[PDB]
Amino acid sequence: MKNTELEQLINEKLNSAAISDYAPNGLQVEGKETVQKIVTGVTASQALLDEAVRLGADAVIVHHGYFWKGESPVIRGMKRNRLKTLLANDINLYGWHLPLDAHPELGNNAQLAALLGITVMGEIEPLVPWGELTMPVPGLELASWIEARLGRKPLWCGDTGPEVVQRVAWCTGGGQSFIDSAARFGVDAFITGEVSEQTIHSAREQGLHFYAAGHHATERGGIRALSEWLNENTDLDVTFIDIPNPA
Amino acid sequence: MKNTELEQLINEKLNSAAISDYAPNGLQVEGKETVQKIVTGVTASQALLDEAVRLGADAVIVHHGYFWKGESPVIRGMKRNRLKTLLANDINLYGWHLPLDAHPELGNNAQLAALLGITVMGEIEPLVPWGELTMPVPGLELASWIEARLGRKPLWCGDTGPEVVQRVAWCTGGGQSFIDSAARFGVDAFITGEVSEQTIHSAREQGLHFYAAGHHATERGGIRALSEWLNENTDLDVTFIDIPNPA
Amino acid sequence: MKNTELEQLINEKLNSAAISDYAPNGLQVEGKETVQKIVTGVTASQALLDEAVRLGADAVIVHHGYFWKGESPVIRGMKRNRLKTLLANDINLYGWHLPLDAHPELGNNAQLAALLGITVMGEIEPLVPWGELTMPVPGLELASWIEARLGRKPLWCGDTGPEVVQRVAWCTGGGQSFIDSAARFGVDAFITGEVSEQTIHSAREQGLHFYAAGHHATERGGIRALSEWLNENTDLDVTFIDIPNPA
Amino acid sequence: MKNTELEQLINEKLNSAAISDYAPNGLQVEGKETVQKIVTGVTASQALLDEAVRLGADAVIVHHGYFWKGESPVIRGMKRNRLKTLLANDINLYGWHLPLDAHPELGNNAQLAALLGITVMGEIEPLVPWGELTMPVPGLELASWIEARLGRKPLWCGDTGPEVVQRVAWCTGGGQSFIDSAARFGVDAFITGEVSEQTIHSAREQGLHFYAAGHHATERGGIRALSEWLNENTDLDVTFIDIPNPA
Amino acid sequence: MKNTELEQLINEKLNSAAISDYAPNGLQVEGKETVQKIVTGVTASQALLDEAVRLGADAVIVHHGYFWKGESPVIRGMKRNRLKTLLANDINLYGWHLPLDAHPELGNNAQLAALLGITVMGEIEPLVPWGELTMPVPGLELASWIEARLGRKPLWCGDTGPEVVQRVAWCTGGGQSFIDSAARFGVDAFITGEVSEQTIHSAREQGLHFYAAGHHATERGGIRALSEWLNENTDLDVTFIDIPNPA
Amino acid sequence: MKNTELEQLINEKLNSAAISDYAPNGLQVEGKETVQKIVTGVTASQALLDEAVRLGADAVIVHHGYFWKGESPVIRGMKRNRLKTLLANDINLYGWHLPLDAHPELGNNAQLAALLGITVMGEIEPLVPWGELTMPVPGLELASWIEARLGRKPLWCGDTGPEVVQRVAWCTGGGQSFIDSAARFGVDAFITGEVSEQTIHSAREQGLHFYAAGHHATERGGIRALSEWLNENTDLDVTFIDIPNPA
Ligand SMILES: [Mg+2]
Ligand SMILES: [Mg+2]
Ligand SMILES: [Mg+2]
Ligand SMILES: [Mg+2]
Ligand SMILES: [Mg+2]
Ligand SMILES: [Mg+2]
Ligand SMILES: [Mg+2]
Ligand SMILES: [Mg+2]
Ligand SMILES: [Mg+2]
Ligand SMILES: [Mg+2]
Ligand SMILES: [Mg+2]
Repeated sequence: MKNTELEQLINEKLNSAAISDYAPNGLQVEGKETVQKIVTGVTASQALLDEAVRLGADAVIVHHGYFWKGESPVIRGMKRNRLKTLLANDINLYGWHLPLDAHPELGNNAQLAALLGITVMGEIEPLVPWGELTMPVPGLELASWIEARLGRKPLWCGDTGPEVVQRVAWCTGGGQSFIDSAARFGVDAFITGEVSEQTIHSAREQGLHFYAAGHHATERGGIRALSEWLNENTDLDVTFIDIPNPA
Repeated sequence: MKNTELEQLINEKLNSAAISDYAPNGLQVEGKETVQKIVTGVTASQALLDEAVRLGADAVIVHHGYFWKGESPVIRGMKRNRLKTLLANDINLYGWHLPLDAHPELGNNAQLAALLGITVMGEIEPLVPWGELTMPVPGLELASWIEARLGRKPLWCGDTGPEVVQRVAWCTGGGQSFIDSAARFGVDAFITGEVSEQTIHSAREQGLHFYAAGHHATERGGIRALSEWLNENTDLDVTFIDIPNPA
Repeated sequence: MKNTELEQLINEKLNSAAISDYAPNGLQVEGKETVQKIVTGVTASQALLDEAVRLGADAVIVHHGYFWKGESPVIRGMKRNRLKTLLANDINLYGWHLPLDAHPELGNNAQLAALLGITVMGEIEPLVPWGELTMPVPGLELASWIEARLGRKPLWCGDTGPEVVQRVAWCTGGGQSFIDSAARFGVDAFITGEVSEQTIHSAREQGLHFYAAGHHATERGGIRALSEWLNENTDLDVTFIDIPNPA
Repeated sequence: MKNTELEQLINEKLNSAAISDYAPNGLQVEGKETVQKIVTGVTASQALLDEAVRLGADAVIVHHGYFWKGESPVIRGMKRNRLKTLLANDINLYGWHLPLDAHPELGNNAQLAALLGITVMGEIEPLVPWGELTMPVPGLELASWIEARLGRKPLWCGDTGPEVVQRVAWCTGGGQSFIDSAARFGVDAFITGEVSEQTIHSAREQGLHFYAAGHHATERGGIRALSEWLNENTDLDVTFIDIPNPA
Repeated sequence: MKNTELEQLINEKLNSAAISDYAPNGLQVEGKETVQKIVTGVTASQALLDEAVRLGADAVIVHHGYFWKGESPVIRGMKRNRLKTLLANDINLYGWHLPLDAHPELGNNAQLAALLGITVMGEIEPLVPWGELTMPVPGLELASWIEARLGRKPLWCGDTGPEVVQRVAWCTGGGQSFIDSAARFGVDAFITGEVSEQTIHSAREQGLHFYAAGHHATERGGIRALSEWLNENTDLDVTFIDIPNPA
Repeated sequence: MKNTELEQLINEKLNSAAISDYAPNGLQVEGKETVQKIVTGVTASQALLDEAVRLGADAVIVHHGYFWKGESPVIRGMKRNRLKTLLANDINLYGWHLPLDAHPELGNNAQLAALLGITVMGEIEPLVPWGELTMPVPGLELASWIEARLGRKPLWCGDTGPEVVQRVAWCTGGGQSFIDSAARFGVDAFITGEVSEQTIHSAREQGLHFYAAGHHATERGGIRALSEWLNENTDLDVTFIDIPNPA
């Protein structure tokens, strides 16, 4: 496949062109024209890049690439190491940020719901679906469940959360700021990846169970999902590598 | 003391005028004129408020108040309950954000340094001081040190940091975004309150020990220090109340 | 350093040659001659092996390697996957079994003692040290201490143990069979890693507190200290990786 | 019945003499010639023995008796108390080990298959049957079924096992070393009583669900079934006593 | 000692005369005047009486004797066999009920707290002391702790109890009716011997852990302690005998 | 149906006013007048009440209601929660105690006998029927059969009962005090729900097999049968709900 054909293929599968974002979606750094072996992971860290070079990948696809709004375009320190590892080896880098969080099937938000056992039912706002657990359980049990399914112990705050959690809303990664919107919609628990100082007061004062189950942990689902989608719908050789990040 | 007097007293001790901020610094909600019993804390949470009410406080002073830039001005949910507890009881709410982060004597950044045994020596950027531990220790020992001093286990990332940590930079609260700037300046360790997904790659790729010691935990120092200053320089009856927040 | 050189350095520090074993101690699978980066772990599993590859290790060092007496020589299944990862990448695999259980300073046994707060005072038999807890406590209290220090709830049988445990014998890993020898010597508790059906009768009928604290959990001690020893005594770059194992 | 007659009766029903074992099968300790009341249990522990004395038994029959190969012959400590209790009271001790594991009808392996709802279909190796659950289920439901049926929560490692378990191999007691042969055979799960450190690597790297269901827990079926068969086929009064053992 | 002397001596030690009871406390069935050898136990069942005869005792002392309020006076069945064994052999039968449950030193309630490691701190109601575990633990562990100290697995209902148990109330024997009084006083656990249908709802709806640890299991303590007290304070020969009872 | 009419219908089918009881039989807490949907169960616990609320029930009928003789009338803790749920939602509570144990067709005693396979042949006293198993069996087998039909392992004491059980007497619930009455009449076994310390002695000394099969497990039959009887003879929608209770 040509690198530009692959950009167009996933752009169309994820209705990318239609979504405003904090960074460029699609081909971020151009490499050789022909793409046959693909390495993907949550973030284009130096460590993922090093696996793509070790594996002889032609392209790398991630949910967090470079060139974020507000960033300095200067190329030094980390940025110089990353771009040189890509450019010298002719590796194509693609990033799909909000389109891969939102897709109904392959997105981070839909995959978390499948992994945690939540029946999606509607959407509170663009990146915040809500639904119900198919097996309603107490706040403590839900924490252990999230810990067993993502393999990471979440920050659980449920000082004033309901006795049993049924209705839930969530947003993967750094979606702590949607907690009020979810509490205002009416839920039993709100789940996200990161947490901030104010997030705790929102859970306490609004009567809900809150979980920060990890930015990286809650965001392996979509890129892994898109990687499967590529292996089943093309002849590409796509390998998804989960490189652990505590955050 | 009069409410407007107290405002001008603390505004001048913290050179507040000369500091751009994300929210109004000073008297945020006007209550009775005469102030004598003051309750303070890290954030004007409903819980700190109900303590002010139980203690028959005339004013509450915090580091995190209301009216953050970009916030919806409508008064509903939590803002209604909070503002009603203050206006109905004639309690003055005062808040100081960045000026209480930076003051060289009473600020959260100077009080963390005192607490962890760091000799301040310069400033990399306005909210980010640098200095040297008085007793250099290996990354593991500094993590245990931070946890004993703050009473909270920090997230520590030292995959690629020096054998012994001597030079340190820091920013209390959510200053994770200052990590690359500390890296370019040159430090063995960077400490702040919260953590983001990109912060972990900044720690590994630039070879430094990183600690996320908690937003609330790294921010009890300054408003506690200011409360002492008030009890020591005025006849005001000030009680600092620490309400645990895991974030 | 030269792979054969690193083999002689550790053999001599651990007095390996003078100790008969169930498997070869030293370089078990040869790789590239020049070793500078090493990854270590309790067991040369496929998981550790994959982390060694990913981090560009030239050698892997473990407490449990391959070629155990009685095992079939044929290379198939897990053996084939494991040997290939090592051989295709020129990675040296070394292992030290009994020699790393027993070394007075760096061994598994002496390191468990320091972690648990036991003053070593002697040995009942070659892999069975004896000593006393610096702070004597009841059986139940000791169970929570071992759980807190090792990060794993131990199986505790104390149906007939003394009211306070002071004198203790122990043997990391699969040493449940040394319990009768410990009882005849005279101790209040026996601690090991695994448990067997007969172990519980031994505990009960001989009046001691028995603890099965984890084969893996009790054997991260030696390999991690041996890794600290190499970083402090050579210029090799050694990283210990703990890959959790329930047993 | 005459003590030696009962020996011969059970030796024949179980085809004992044709199975090489690690300890003597049959009458291990002679007692009064005339047998009428018999107490049975998993292991000839001091507790079962004291029970047989209290009930006035003339014999005891167990799965685990004495005299294992390589054990010291000397009679001291536990052996002295156990042998004294039997000899002073003229109580006959019988033990059948591998024969009582294997009998197609009354054996521990067949009894466990019946308890867990597994249709026996063949034999992988002598002590390791295989079959299919009459009701296939995911690995978590099976952990719960085993825990419900055995009365003990098993250790369940299934991080890489199939979504639904149907084909199963098992060996009661200490059969962990048989897991690799079951993998080669091709099964979705392997169940045994104990666990060892290498067993967890075998489950993960070969993709199967593994369960250490308890050594004593998985071995009550056989001696209990034998006890039932004697009450149905002789005029003997045989009682089975389950004396709890968590291993 | 004269039988009437021994009665007077235990009455005063236990402050018996000043306690209303459901049966006569003291000498219930008179026998020979001179008492030298005494056998004791929880209940004057036929099995106990029979040991008294075999052992040639002059007297038997229990916690549960005869003549309970409400009982038929007619002497037939069990009562005839029991009374014949005592009268024909001239054996004295003494029984102390509530006095032996309540004595602060020798009573069933004080002996259970010492067996279980509880520091007695006061009394909720006449037969229900309250106290704190010197080693607080979760409800599951306390269950295992009760099992091991008593030698019998208790029924543990802890669906809604606290995460850690510290304050506890108890009443040996059939004291399940006191669970609501304990819940009203404020406790993390209530322990007794028997259980009733309603006892479970009290536990669940009042948020405490409940344990039915055995009527007989929890009442060996008092009569055994009075037995050691007689042996230490007189020249009598008293043997306490535990005859197992499941309830 | 009108609430006072339903009361009447069941009072007459169970000949209730004729039976004197420990609590009022019939409508115990009046609710809305029109009843159409009804939830039933063994005891009016908070848990059944909350189900009745979830399900929109107009009435709840149980075997155990409130207002037992001797109980305090005050409404607090548990009674307040329960009564508030009923009264605030206008749910009628009806309860029938002894008339629901005794009815020849629908009662707990007759329904247990149909379940267990016993032909009822007459009665010893009011709540204690007697009969014979259609298939006589040893007491061990009877234990296993009771466990299979009721779903709970019973306590079986058969130390001294007949080799085979044929004639049986039984009382569901707390009927242990009837065991001496069954023995004098002449039976092989006596079956009830709960057990008490003295019941074990009655069993041993009177030579009968005794089974405590569970107060809750033996009392589902009646209210379940009454609920079917209401669905078949009225237009009411009745749902019997089993809320497990181990006692
Ligand atoms: Mg995202
Ligand atoms: Mg801040
Ligand atoms: Mg700040
Ligand atoms: Mg080992
Ligand atoms: Mg070892
Ligand atoms: Mg075995
Ligand atoms: Mg076996
Ligand atoms: Mg009693
Ligand atoms: Mg009592
Ligand atoms: Mg009843
Ligand atoms: Mg009843």
